[PDB]
Amino acid sequence: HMNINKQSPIPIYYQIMEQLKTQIKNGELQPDMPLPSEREYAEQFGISRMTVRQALSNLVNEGLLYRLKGRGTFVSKPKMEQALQGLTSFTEDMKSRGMTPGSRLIDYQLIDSTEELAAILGCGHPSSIHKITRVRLANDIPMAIESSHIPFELAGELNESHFQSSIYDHIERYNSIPISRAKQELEPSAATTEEANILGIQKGAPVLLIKRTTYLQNGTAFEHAKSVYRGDRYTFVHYMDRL
Amino acid sequence: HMNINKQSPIPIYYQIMEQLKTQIKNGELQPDMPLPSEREYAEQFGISRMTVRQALSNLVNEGLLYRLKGRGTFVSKPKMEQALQGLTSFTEDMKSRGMTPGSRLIDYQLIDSTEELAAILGCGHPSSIHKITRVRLANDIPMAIESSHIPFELAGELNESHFQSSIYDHIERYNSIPISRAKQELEPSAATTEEANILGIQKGAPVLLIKRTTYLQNGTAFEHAKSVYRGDRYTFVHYMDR
Ligand SMILES: N[C@@H]1[C@@H](O)[C@H](O)[C@@H](COP(=O)(O)O)O[C@@H]1O
Ligand SMILES: N[C@@H]1[C@@H](O)[C@H](O)[C@@H](COP(=O)(O)O)O[C@@H]1O
Repeated sequence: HMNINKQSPIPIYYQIMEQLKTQIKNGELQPDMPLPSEREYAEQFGISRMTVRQALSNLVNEGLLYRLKGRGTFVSKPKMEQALQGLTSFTEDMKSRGMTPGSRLIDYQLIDSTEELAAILGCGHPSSIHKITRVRLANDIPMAIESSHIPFELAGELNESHFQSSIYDHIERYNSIPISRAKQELEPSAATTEEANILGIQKGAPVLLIKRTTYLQNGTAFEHAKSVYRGDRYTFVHYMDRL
Repeated sequence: HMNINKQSPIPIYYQIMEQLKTQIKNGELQPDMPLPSEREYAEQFGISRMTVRQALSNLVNEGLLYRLKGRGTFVSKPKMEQALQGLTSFTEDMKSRGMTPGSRLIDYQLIDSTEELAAILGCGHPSSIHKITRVRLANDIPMAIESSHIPFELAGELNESHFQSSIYDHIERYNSIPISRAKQELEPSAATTEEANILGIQKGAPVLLIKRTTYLQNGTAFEHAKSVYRGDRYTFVHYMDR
């Protein structure tokens, strides 16, 4: 199934870890069928069982796999439940679940309003708009890519210390008005080459494409954001009623 | 670029229609850009413009393309906005959009409860559970595949006429109580070969996978459902507050 090249300078255990990772990334491994045994892998490739064991144990310690006594070794399927109706920040979302939020700046641009953005935000035109594009990390694992358009006057000058923490925190502080309401539009999608590369997932893997338009308590729109969320680590939850 | 085969029994305009359809299907030509002109198509394939015009006009009449004056012909992107917070039936969703809801039965089985299903539904074990798997149609265009699990006692015996109609309407009538509340779980997915073939979309095309547990006004769960919705024809909407 996988491919081991003994002539390569990459150690065999490392090859196994990487190829199993690539297999989980590619969907090639069912999540609750057991992995091939140490024996099966070792015989298949003509390598030591201890080499196989080294790889599998490392993967367990990285949480990508888990052992069930008497049943074998299984692919981990960690998925966070994300509530759709509570208006929150990524930073709030992560801290609530005891994980450390982070960000890496993909791109920052101050841009001229378009008439389309101006219609969405109800902001001036012509005006200047922050365009803040970040990958959002949970314990240094990329979870999403978000591109947030915010009218300049609702945020003022921004620097790397804003980008590396919570934009919503800054928005409330800077405007002295809390964040109160949003509208979101959800669409399933396949990760583009670039999205996959930044997210560490396979090209074309399932992502949820989300557009959010977010409002201050005085009813001013301060954000129009377009984001892609990793399908493989998220479950989006909401409720419904007749009203 | 398309592949026109003039030795084929299939008429050229029909090829153009089908290959354009396939191209839209496979997301191969941008929805914001205008198609190549009548002339460009004709000159590329060494065919008559009138053949091209026949194919494009047909596709306009089918609503797959549209003509913007002076700018060109464009790929239509019919989106239907689906509100996530309002508990409704497919039948209700369509009617309120002035469209005709239909269903095609994929499979019906009356099945034994499992400890897993009984936990979800709070139903009896062992008991019988309806398992109703249908294609849901909007004016004869497939929109979703749904597999609904419903405890026998909350629905009684069902036949093909129930399947072709609204299950939710039956449920409220049978139980003399309104359908009141639900929890849904959402995740994006790629359409399986089977899901794609039934939905008329490309293998691997984006779909929304949705699990619904649905409750009657008295707190009784009556449905556990697993569905896939075509990503291309839906926009799911909800609101948020603090
Ligand atoms: N999907 C939203 C984004 O639309 C928003 O821009 C972000 C701000 O998060 P933070 O305040 O941590 O910068 O929160 C969520 O993730
Ligand atoms: N997603 C829901 C399904 O979970 C539900 O089973 C169906 C019933 O629709 P109907 O009453 O038309 O049969 O409505 C929607 O489509």
